[PDB]
Amino acid sequence: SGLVKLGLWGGNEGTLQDIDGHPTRLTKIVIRSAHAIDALQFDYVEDGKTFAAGQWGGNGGKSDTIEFQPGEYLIAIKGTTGALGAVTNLVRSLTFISNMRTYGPFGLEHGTPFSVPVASGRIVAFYGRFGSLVDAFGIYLMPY
Amino acid sequence: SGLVKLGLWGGNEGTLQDIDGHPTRLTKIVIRSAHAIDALQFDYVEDGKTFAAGQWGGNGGKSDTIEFQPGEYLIAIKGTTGALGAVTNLVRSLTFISNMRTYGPFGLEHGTPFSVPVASGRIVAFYGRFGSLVDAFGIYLMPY
Amino acid sequence: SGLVKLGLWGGNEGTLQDIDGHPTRLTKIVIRSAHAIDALQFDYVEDGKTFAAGQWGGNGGKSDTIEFQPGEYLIAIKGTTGALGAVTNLVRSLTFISNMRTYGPFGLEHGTPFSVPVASGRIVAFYGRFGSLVDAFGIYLMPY
Amino acid sequence: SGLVKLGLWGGNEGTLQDIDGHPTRLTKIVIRSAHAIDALQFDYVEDGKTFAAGQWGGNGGKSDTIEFQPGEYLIAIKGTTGALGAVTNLVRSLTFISNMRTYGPFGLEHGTPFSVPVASGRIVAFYGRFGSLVDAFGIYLMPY
Ligand SMILES: OC[C@H]1O[C@H](O)[C@@H](O)[C@@H](O)[C@@H]1O
Ligand SMILES: OC[C@H]1O[C@H](O)[C@@H](O)[C@@H](O)[C@@H]1O
Ligand SMILES: OC[C@H]1O[C@H](O)[C@@H](O)[C@@H](O)[C@@H]1O
Ligand SMILES: OC[C@H]1O[C@H](O)[C@@H](O)[C@@H](O)[C@@H]1O
Ligand SMILES: OC[C@H]1O[C@H](O)[C@@H](O)[C@@H](O)[C@@H]1O
Ligand SMILES: OC[C@H]1O[C@H](O)[C@@H](O)[C@@H](O)[C@@H]1O
Ligand SMILES: OC[C@H]1O[C@H](O)[C@@H](O)[C@@H](O)[C@@H]1O
Ligand SMILES: OC[C@H]1O[C@H](O)[C@@H](O)[C@@H](O)[C@@H]1O
Repeated sequence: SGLVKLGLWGGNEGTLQDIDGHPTRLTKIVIRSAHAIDALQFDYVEDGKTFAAGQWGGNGGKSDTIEFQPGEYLIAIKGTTGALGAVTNLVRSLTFISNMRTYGPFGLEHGTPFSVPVASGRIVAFYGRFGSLVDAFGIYLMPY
Repeated sequence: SGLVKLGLWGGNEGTLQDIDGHPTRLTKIVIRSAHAIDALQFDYVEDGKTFAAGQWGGNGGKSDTIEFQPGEYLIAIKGTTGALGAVTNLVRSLTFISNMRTYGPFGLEHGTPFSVPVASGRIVAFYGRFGSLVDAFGIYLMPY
Repeated sequence: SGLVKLGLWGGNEGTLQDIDGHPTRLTKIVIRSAHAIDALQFDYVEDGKTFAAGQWGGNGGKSDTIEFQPGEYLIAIKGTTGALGAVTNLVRSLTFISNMRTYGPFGLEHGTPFSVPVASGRIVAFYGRFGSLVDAFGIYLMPY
Repeated sequence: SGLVKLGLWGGNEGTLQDIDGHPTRLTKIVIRSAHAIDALQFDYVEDGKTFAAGQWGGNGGKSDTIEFQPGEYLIAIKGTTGALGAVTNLVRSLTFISNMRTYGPFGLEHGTPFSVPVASGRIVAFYGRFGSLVDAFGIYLMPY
């Protein structure tokens, strides 16, 4: 693997979903959100071929697409976790900050904050726990 | 060099302090704290030799020592940042969770939280910004 | 920076040439050769952008181009070192073996052999020593 | 794992033997040898605890022990593979070069040479194929 794997942020419900590969570049994120984060889908590169992970989560909210340009990469992720309805603890919001611009916040910023500023490294993939929504979230990082 | 470097959590004052080496094992932390985190000092192993980083920060508060046992390693770090006195934003508290027990809280766990749960990897060193207190804090992780 | 760097195979003359980047994928090699290896040039990907390293070496011999397909990567490299003309020790031949086919031999496979079979990892870049020919050769590998 | 794994050098007989761990430091090698390399055993450090790998191979030849000092690490390995008796291809000799001294050659230098000079990295463990002798040999390297 040889990735640093951070997580999980969020609760214990839903079902664990994870990659089966060796990503070296994150190229695309499709995120569904509204009052919380509904679903995650992302594309990564491995040995020059592009693979799609997800979609993980439900079909609620509205969709937003992040297509990273060549030379663009994530330098930080922020979010919040907390209650919604009957769910004790899930991912309420996510913000993706690249070296060129900020994407988000997606969802609504309620609950306990978290933040992952990256001084040296590359974010290449994600994992989490998912049901009809994103119960929990985690990150794969590669040394730079 | 092949480490993922996360940070900084906290403010922009004090002075940057950082390691000059290639750590593969964190063996000891000495932390001074009271209402905030006053100072950090830690030992790491490189090529079988033990090196001391720090002390970074002042001589206020009280001292606590964490000596990791063989087979003991950090699985998560928590903290809070915020104002103290005349300082706009510094590290108010830190908690270190190993696979055997929890160390802390050091400081006071009020203010804005951050958290770094490690699903796969090893925390091997730290860096930050320091004056008479710990202005900012960061972490080095190795893939596992 | 988080790469394993193997080398050098060959002699001590010519001039050191090396990359200035963080490669994650080798996409192309252009090699000039005849009785020895005359020059090396290769393309790699970093943050989704393609960068060209080299050409290192002279304009003798004949050119061959290796363009790796998506999903194609090197699993082994072979070569030989030895004398040519007035040069005490240089790279006489190189063979590049991918998971799909074998490229070469380039040069002449006489002299002292070396071999780098990769059980787990990825070859992402090269370096060496160069004058009018390839005096010496080395390899960058990434954990897989 | 997050190690670069090189190999195998040697033949296809014997039985594959390999580590079940995440070594970060090689501390000791015990090698049995005579006309070829008979067996390998080595100690490594993981999360500050010492683990013994092997012994792999038979009980022939004579034993030699390499105990690395703090601050001592391997910078290169050399060897030869080839026939002995009824064995078509096995490991005939090995030499271990540290930043302080050279250990070996062990065995007898017959057959096809190989060499692994390390410009950047650390050798932390080995694997191979083994019967009554060392049929084949491989190396684990960590980025530095
Ligand atoms: O964000 C959670 C939830 O928010 C809103 O109620 C709707 O858009 C749903 O489709 C969505 O699942
Ligand atoms: O995603 C929110 C919610 O989705 C579904 O209802 C179930 O899988 C729950 O376990 C989960 O908490
Ligand atoms: O921790 C910051 C600061 O907190 C309080 O003001 C006192 O207890 C000091 O000893 C300490 O330096
Ligand atoms: O550490 C708290 C404080 O210490 C010193 O007074 C200076 O370095 C300041 O810049 C810093 O904010
Ligand atoms: O390859 C080294 C050298 O080999 C021969 O001398 C010739 O074919 C040259 O074209 C070439 O430069
Ligand atoms: O490359 C072969 C030869 O090329 C040039 O003449 C010089 O750089 C030499 O040092 C080198 O040995
Ligand atoms: O080295 C292979 C072989 O060499 C010699 O014949 C003896 O020392 C044996 O014990 C050993 O197995
Ligand atoms: O190690 C040399 C030899 O040992 C044993 O005889 C068997 O396991 C063989 O397969 C192997 O080739």
